[PDB]
Amino acid sequence: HMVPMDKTLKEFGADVQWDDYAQLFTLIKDGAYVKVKPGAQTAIVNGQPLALQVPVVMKDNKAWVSDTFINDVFQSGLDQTFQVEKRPHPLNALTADEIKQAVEIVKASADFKPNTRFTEISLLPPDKEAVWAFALENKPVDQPRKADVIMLDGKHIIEAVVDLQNNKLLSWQPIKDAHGMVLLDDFASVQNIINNSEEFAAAVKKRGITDAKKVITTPLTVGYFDGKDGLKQDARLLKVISYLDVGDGNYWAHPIENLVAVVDLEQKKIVKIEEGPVVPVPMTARPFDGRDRVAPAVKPMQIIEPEGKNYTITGDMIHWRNWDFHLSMNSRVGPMISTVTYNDNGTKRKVMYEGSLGGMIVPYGDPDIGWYFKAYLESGDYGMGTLTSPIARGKDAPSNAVLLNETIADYTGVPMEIPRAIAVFERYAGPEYKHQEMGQPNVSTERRELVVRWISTVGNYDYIFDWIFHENGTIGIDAGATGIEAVKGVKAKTMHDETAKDDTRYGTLIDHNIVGTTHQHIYNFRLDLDVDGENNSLVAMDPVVKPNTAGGPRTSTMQVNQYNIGNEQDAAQKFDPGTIRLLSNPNKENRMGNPVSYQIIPYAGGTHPVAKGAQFAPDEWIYHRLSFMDKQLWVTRYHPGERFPEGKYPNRSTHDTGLGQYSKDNESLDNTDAVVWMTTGTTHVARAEEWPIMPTEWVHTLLKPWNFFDETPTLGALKKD
Amino acid sequence: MVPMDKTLKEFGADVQWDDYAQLFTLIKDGAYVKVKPGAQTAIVNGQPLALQVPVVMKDNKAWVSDTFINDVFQSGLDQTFQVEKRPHPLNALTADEIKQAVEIVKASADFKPNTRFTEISLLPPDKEAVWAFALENKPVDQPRKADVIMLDGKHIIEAVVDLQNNKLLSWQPIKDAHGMVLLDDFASVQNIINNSEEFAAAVKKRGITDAKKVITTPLTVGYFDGKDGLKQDARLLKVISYLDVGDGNYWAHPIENLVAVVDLEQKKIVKIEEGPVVPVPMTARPFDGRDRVAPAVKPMQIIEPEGKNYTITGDMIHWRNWDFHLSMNSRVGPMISTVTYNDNGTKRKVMYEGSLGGMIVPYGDPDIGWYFKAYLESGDYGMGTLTSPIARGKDAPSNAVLLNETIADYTGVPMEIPRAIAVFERYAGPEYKHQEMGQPNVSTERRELVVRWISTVGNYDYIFDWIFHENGTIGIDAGATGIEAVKGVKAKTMHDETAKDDTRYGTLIDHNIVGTTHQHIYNFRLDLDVDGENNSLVAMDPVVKPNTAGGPRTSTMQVNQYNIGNEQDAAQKFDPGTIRLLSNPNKENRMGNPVSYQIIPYAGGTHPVAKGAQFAPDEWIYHRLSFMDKQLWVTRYHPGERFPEGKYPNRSTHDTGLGQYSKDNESLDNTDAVVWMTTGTTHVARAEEWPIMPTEWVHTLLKPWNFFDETPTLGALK
Ligand SMILES: [Ca+2]
Ligand SMILES: [Ca+2]
Ligand SMILES: [Ca+2]
Ligand SMILES: [Ca+2]
Ligand SMILES: [Cu+2]
Ligand SMILES: [Cu+2]
Repeated sequence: HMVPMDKTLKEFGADVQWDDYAQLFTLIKDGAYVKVKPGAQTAIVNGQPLALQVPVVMKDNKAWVSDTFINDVFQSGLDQTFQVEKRPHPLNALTADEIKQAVEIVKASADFKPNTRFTEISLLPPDKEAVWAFALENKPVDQPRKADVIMLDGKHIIEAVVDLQNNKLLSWQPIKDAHGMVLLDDFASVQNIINNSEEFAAAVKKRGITDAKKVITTPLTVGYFDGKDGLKQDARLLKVISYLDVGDGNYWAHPIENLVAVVDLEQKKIVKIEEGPVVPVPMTARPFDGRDRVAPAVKPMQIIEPEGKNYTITGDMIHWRNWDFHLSMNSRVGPMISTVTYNDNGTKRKVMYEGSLGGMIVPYGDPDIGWYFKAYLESGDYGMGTLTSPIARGKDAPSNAVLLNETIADYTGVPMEIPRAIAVFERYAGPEYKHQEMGQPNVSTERRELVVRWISTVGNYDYIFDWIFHENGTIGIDAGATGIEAVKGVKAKTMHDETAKDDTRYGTLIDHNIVGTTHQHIYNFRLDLDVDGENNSLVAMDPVVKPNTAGGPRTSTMQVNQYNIGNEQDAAQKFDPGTIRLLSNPNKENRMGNPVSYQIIPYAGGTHPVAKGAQFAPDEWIYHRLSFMDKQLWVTRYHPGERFPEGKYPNRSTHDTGLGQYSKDNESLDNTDAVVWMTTGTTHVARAEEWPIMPTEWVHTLLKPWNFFDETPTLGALKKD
Repeated sequence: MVPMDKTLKEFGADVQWDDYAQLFTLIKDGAYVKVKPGAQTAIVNGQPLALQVPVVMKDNKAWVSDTFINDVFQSGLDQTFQVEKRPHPLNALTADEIKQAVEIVKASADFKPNTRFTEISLLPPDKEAVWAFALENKPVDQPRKADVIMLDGKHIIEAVVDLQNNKLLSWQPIKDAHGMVLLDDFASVQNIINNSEEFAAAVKKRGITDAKKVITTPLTVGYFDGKDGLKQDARLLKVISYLDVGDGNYWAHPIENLVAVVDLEQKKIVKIEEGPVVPVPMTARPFDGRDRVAPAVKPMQIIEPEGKNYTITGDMIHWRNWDFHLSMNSRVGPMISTVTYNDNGTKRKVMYEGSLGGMIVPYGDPDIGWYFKAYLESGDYGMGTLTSPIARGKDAPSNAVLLNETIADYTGVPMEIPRAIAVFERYAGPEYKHQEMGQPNVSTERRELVVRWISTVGNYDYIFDWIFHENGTIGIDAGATGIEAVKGVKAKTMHDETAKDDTRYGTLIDHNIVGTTHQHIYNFRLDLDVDGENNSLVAMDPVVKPNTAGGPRTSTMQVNQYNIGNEQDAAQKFDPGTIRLLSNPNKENRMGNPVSYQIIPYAGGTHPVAKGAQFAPDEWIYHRLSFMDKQLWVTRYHPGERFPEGKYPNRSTHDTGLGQYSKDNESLDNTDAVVWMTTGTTHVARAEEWPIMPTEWVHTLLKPWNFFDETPTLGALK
């Protein structure tokens, strides 16, 4: 018995193309590029013949395949994109089994309690030195695989460490005063609490809402204001902003302004309701899904790699032209790029031990009741890894991409497989270099970049991160921002209405009765670069115009002030794109005697206005609790437990436990293991072109080899000597 | 019959044979053809075509009729190019018009025997008539005219000819102007050096044993108010030399501290400057792969099997909601004109004309062979003339369409540049996306149309991309690659004695070779007409203000908005944290906001950014080119103000570019404005850029700002 080709292949996730003239089917799926003619006894997979006992059968124009076609073809082995790992990499994320194992260990402990939730279950970082000897020398890690289990017992956080090898509990430590991040059940809880509240229902009714069941709530962190917001620091609270569901698939376009409920999650009740002036709910339908639009006509455009990919994925290790790296997922920060090396003519040179998103913040600038406290710690308070958005094949990533699946732990301790969690794709990026000497044959080569892309959606905002490995040693890190804007309901319909001026003091009027409140997206990346080795120093090279003292007609010259940045405190700074900042290896030089280095560029450009620091007066608390928002470059001594720019438990934090703390002691950065942190962001002043849905806006950052090599890096293998 | 491979390859089409399907896939620019041996039909961009003569398979080689190419590629099924029955008024001079304009000036009694042509281009009808032709099909009713700038010896003459009526309209000698460098000046300089005993002598002293291996490079010398000892009236060129060692890269063998000054009318060296003798770096440093072997790679193709989404009618390009005209100029290259955005059936004005305005590459070493180095690339060398033909699949992606363009050479003879510009659509990530939790995802792909042009000037190769986004945004990026201009030095490593002094003005990129620090400063002249001719420049500076509304916050995020009323105020530094708009005060979108375009001179770059001119305000190059120290400029529209550096920048003594255009500080309120964006790089070299430099890019953007009433790509409402 057989099945219908088209339906089965689409279900499977493969692209199916029929060519009536050639009587040929082209099937595409990740690294597999297949050709199959109806009735043929053979098929082609990445340029290679594959025998078929059961040929594709074309009936009354319907094609049918055998029930094993999918596996016989796609898992044949002719697609060599994915290979089996022999010796398990020490940085491999916890498997579904280990996740279950770690949860059983803790649930067997005498102190564990039944409603306990899990904010994070991740592999406990094996020691850096052993992981590199494994990557570079293949030495086995002789330490037991362990896992960090962060639990939320009601509102109390407990940190445990389980030994997975020996299956035992190593520690159980309650962490006083820390608040846990927001977990998925919190969302349903806030909704129900709102729905059962008689007073809220009454507040909504006096705002024109008739059917209280149509109210959509959203749970937001409240921050910390030393009590001026009149909130008890010890309670587990969330503020609640609501919208009216009108059926256009976008409740975000119908804000109920000036109504804020404060919910205490352990008490399961609304403990406070702030109300302001009544503003009619914008009711116009504003769908962004295309339901009310005409589908244009566009001709097909496909990027194809008919013989397979240039990279190979073994376990979680990716090898691609001279680069080698390990890629894993973390429920809080998303992807982690590790043990990154560059093969230089046979020798693998270290470039970066571990790289990932650090954290990010989205601070709003309106003082009203529904906005003064909005300053979202996306990853820290919401868990971006858990909120990963599955890639939509050919739209969110190019058609020649390979989509990876990743597994992490959900809040109850159960393994969760996120489909299409990360896209990996090679891409043409113009000429690598070119020289057309006049009268001579031209010289040009193409530039290839290997992109690792991951998307996370937090409520209304969708963030995209691309880790870009250029064949020449360069590494780019870009962040894209799209989604739906958080808007303010207002009475003005046009800038000509009486309240226009005041309605738009904190934002642009992007639709009738709707204002896109100004805010910023500030991202921070934690990059543990190891420039050709562990011991590095921070070097400054500032281009300057100095008076000429060499004679001849010129009055000035272009020279450079070169100096080392010796400690953490002076390494914490603003970045002038006119200058050069390097992470050099004072122990190793290139062929010309210069220290092998990487130039750090926290600001390479963007399509939205740039944030030059957080837009807050120095006396605001969000400005105090968090220091990472004001400097674009930070450099700290390596430490296994310093990974978040906003600190480990930022929800209602009262003091900086992040980059402000990691550099507070101002340690020496001279010839030592350094860790680089880049902060870049946008200042978002809205426009009508961004509603109902926002076009993707991007920010770029770069890491370039500076005298790390001796010559143009992609010139090619030397034919002589 | 004729061999298929041979004929197709001669034609420039790519041929792929698939043995499994017994199918040939042939591709050329917008044609994507499929044909099986023996089939009575073929497919061209998804449509069936009857063949007179089937493809025949001989001794495993395919043969086709001798009319195959014509029948298949020119059958009409490839709709990329359409006939232009009514020529746009900005269409460049054709080869017949160039020849004709040349005859008209040659027929005048003032034409002198060996006159050369620095530029012969179209003298366009007025702006208004051109927009009425584009928007209402109204015929311009003026004769086709051309500007013919002549160089008689060293004297510049500007004439104007009427092509229809075949008559000379004007002949005006231009006093004090120095002409641009012409091709023949290249061979005169080498020849003059070759015959100079004094020069051969200096070269001998420097180690060179065979003076026939010396490669000259002619450079403009600027102006130093006489401090360089050069006569202002003489047509001069300075000459830097290199030794050819057979590695195909003379640039890697500088003959440091040797400069000859050649007087092109006298045809002789009029001064020789000599400094410390530095042995010429000799090690072979080829960049063409003669000494290399590339690693094998799996193939990648970008195909559009049903053809392109864009159409090219004459020079008019149509794509999506965009419409624009593309023409070529010998001096600045490509010109994008009559750009409009079709908003739900109505064409709205965006830009009347946009192009590179001018660029400069000034150096920062004070020494004898470098102090005067400040090349006006397009102005002194002619970037359009120097266009570098696109290497298909490499300088541009495999799904591009390459265009040929024609201009006049220095002797007035038409010259056709093959693959002078590439046009190509590309995938650029998700246009927008929203994955609401628990609901079906929403994502659309972003498509951009790029217009790419490459110009090579001596050792440096410049790439320009004019990028039209489907959503109305327009990007302009500039890439720099090529070979660096290096200084010979004695140090081999930073451990040698002179290393410190040898690197004061540049990095030691190779043994005995320093990449002298310099800047790359580009300027784009963009006559934007935001929804109409009359616009105003409005600033919007995001600022932190005290909260006066109550609640716990001490501050708020607000905007300081105010008009920039005059040219002087419009000439300014650009803070990427602020917003600058070119608004149409007479038109507004649905919410009542003035329709505008946000101008961003600085959207990023891969090399350090030029904060301004790395020159003290009293340097001559600083005074001659005010455009280099301000990233944004806005002037009132004037047909003869087109170059940021001025019309005749060779040995200029004062600013005749943007400095002169804004001089009068006129009003920019509600009038025809022209925006100029200056963007650049400060280039401190590295070993990774030798012997050949990895392309570095700079990015600029023009974004619709309340020009529309909602997301421009949602589509028309059902
Ligand atoms: Ca520290
Ligand atoms: Ca490090
Ligand atoms: Ca204008
Ligand atoms: Ca003016
Ligand atoms: Cu935003
Ligand atoms: Cu340069």
